[PDB]
Amino acid sequence: DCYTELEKAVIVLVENFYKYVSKYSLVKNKISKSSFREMLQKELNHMLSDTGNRKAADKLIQNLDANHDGRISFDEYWTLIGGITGPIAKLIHEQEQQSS
Amino acid sequence: CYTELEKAVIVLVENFYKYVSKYSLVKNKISKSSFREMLQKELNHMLSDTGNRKAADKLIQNLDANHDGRISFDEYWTLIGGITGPIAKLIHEQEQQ
Repeated sequence: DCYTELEKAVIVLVENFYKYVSKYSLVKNKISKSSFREMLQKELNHMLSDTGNRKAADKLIQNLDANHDGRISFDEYWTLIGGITGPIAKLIHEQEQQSS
Repeated sequence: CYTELEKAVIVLVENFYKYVSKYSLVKNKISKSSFREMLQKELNHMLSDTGNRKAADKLIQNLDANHDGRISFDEYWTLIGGITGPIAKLIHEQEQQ
């Protein structure tokens, strides 16, 4: 009984990123491309059923900024979760209205 | 049901539309004052510190000049992440202890 529901959800977003960093990674604030694709596939595969959906995801992965190291920071993973989740948000909230 | 990561994306979406006022003629949008009411009511354990708050305050001052003065879903997602990015590690090591 303290934390708020939004605050619980930021926490899940934040625990969910760090679950994808491999144990004994010398970069332990960053996840790999292939570990990301693996999260999308496993953690979002309801929200990513459509095939327009699924596809527009991987271009964001593939469109990404080339870097010194090629891994994904937390700020980027957040920005990517948000390109997925943003064109659908109005549909996500519509669907919530449907039932309770 | 949905994975715990899905049900938290959903909770970021119901939370932003909870702060669209009832009968507003714009939605896809909250005003900046309702976003601060959100920060003060929904995020008050994570924004306890005056230091965070003045960082979050200034994110809201650097949003782009609006044809509306209001916040899209896109802007709000990028402000919740501007609040969450710098303390992310801290959230992670907290849940660990």
